[PDB]
Amino acid sequence: MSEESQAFQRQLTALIGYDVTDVSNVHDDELEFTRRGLVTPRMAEVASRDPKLYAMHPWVTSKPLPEYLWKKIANNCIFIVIHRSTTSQTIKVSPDDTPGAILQSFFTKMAEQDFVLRVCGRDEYLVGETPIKNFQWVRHCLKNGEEIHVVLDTPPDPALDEVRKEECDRKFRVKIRGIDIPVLPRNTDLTVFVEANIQHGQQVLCQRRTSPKPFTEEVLWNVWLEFSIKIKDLPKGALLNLQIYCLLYYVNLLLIDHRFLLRRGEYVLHMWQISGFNADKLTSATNPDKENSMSISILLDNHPIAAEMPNQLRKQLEAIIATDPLNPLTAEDKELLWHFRYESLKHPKAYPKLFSSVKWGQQEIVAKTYQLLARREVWDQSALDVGLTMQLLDCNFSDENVRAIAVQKLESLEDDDVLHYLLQLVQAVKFEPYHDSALARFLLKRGLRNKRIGHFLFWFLRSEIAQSRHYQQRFAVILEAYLRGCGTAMLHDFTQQVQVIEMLQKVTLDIKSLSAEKYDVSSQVISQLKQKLENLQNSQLPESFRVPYDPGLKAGALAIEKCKVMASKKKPLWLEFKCADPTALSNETIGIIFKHGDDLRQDMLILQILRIMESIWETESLDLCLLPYGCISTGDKIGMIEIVKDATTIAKIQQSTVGNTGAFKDEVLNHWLKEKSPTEEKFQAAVERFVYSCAGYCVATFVLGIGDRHNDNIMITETGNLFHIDFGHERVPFVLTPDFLFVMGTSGKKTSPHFQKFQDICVKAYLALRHHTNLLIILFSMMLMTGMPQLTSKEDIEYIRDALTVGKNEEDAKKYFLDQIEVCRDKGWTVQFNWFLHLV
Ligand SMILES: CN(C)c1nc2ccccc2n1-c1nc(N2CCOCC2)c2nc(CN3CCC(C(C)(C)O)CC3)n(C)c2n1
Repeated sequence: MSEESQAFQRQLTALIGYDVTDVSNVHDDELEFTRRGLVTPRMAEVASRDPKLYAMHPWVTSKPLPEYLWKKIANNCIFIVIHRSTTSQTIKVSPDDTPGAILQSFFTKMAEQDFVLRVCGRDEYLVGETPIKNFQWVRHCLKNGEEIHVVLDTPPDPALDEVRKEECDRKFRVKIRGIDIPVLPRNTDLTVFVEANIQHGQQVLCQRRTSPKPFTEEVLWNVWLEFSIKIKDLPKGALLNLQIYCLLYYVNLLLIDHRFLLRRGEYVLHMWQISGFNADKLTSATNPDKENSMSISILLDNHPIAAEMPNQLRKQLEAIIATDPLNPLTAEDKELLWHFRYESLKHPKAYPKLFSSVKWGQQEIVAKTYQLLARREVWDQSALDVGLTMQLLDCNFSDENVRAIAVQKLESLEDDDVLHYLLQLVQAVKFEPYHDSALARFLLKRGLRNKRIGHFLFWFLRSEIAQSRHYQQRFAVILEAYLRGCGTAMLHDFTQQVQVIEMLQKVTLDIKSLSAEKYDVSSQVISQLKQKLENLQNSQLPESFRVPYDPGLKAGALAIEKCKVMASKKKPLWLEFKCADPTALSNETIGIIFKHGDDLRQDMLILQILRIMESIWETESLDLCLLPYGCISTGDKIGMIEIVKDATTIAKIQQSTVGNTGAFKDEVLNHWLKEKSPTEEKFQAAVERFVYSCAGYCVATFVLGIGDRHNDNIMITETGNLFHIDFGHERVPFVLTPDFLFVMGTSGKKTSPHFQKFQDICVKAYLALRHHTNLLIILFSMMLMTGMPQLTSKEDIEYIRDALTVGKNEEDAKKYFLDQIEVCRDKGWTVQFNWFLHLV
């Protein structure tokens, strides 16, 4: 290859954080096959993208303006402040006017046609034929009561986005030779056997075990395990799952490879150890630590191509379909869906149940299933249902044709909605049997098609590549595919970002292992901090970089005087940058907190579900005033977090008035709000914001089953906006403490106008969510699988069914939630006080 060609690939590696030309852990060529296979989709999308629009990446939505944002326009007139040449002028614009038309009524109001409208201080643009009201930035301004400020400048040059050119009827059987681990303690004596499963979509087709034996550094069987199922009957994407029990180790092996070939030969598989069920148990990858890991040795020696329902049965069938996603299917249930297959096809909500009713261990039956998909008319014409689509992409479906129809239905998503679900789609890639998938190809295209999506795709993929041995190989290949298509402008941006984040990660760890647990910091700890940051500033760190959680904002130089270390346990950095954009309205800095560590992946998963819950309320015209702060995971137990300005912790508001207890005063919160309000009109508005945002997080947390939290984890702004934080960690349903209630004008057993408004808001919010029950359930279950440790599929998930009061009616549901509120009144400060004792 060329001298430049190798330096480029070395640049890719630095961005990816994994070398995809490095073949150290693989038993086949699938990863290299997939690199080639992604070239066409990549190239297809680069070719179809408009250079101008790709360069300006307008952030837009086809959804209608909510009632709460219509009420903020009372004259049918929106005001845009344009800035040019040190002179600024307000202008009256109609909500239906396009950017090109308002620019028209600009040059008119004077008494050359190549200027674009950019937001001041941000990398946002208003352009294309869209109504100004359909621009996100505009809607964001109307919601927070912000004036819309826009500067007139030159469109960014599409030249900068340029892309470099490309250069048997036999029963299946497996011999278990044995298992070898380099070392073991002595011991104590225990017993070990091997369990071989044939798995397709977590359904077990066949199972065979070995005879238990004494656990020693090498254990031999050399026995053939003959299964019932025939070689010809193996479905594509079926896993041979090998597990050792005493459950200690597991490893997976794809039985049919990426070329449709049956797997054959000797295999020495290095397995994964269980930590003293989860998407990591599905992985076809083998443990990269080849020296210290348990391994299993097996042998494979053994090609594909190439009447109306009666009424009472119809009701049982419909009852099946009505149930939630995670309700289990009996055998009779399954046989009903399968026999009545043609009826089931007329009910898009039955697709997940019907496809779990397929016997995938039988080739004739799989064959029928494909014929069934052949007439897709009803599925193709149906309204897009995201939660339904999401069910076909989870761990219960390994068939590429089933999964592909889900992806077909994704194709109709506007960028706005792809952002909403991006994180969850990226995680779903883990459930893909093969590295090259319709879903993987769909993430590629959407990312290549739009810079905002592309930006987040990059960080989502990079997070997993950095902390996951299970999926990093497959993600790294998809990221490389993305990077070769995004343009050199974006390659440059990413390169600037990565250099900064890694340097600051180095520092984050270097301070953390200069410090202990308060006690505590410490002038010395803060001196070493500034010292290290001084060495980076000069020299050398990048002049500027995009903020990974807010790609609109460009960060400038550190402000080293305001940087510091946080008094907490984990000793996170508090960093502040100047904004690099000189057209920015204010002088405010950009705060960022670097933390090691909790798991910031759990925070990302929750914040995303939180933004989903918001959009659900937006369709019903509800505004619960949530605050999903930017949070990105960088590496194992490490990442960045957006600093929310003028915000404090509820705990810190109690210890200002009181000290290092623990003795919680009811009036404190309300005094803090009043003290922090410049006028009384802003304090009333703040009490209003706190009623909605409190109602918002009570309902949201109760459903996600995270409702029981310490006051250190809750925050509030000076404008009254309450928000939960740190999601990577007697009882209570959620947190409504006497101090929250006091702000609502309630001391226990007393109702008030603000507290009645609260209950009313909670119920409306809660009942709106219940209409989305399937969606929330699938999202929730996916989060557990992809984001938490090994959990119980059966009991942990079940919480949210109770939380969402499945099967009940809006009357019982309204009662149920109201009771929960009462439970919080009766507990008062008791759970809170106990949390304080558990961290003392
Ligand atoms: C462990 N802590 C640091 C933490 N983990 C988090 C995980 C996810 C999200 C947030 C997490 N925080 C977190 N995130 C804070 N963010 C500031 C407001 O946006 C959001 C970020 C935060 N803030 C305080 C208290 N805080 C009081 C005011 C102080 C100052 C006067 C300089 O403004 C500065 C220090 N704690 C204890 C905080 N923990």
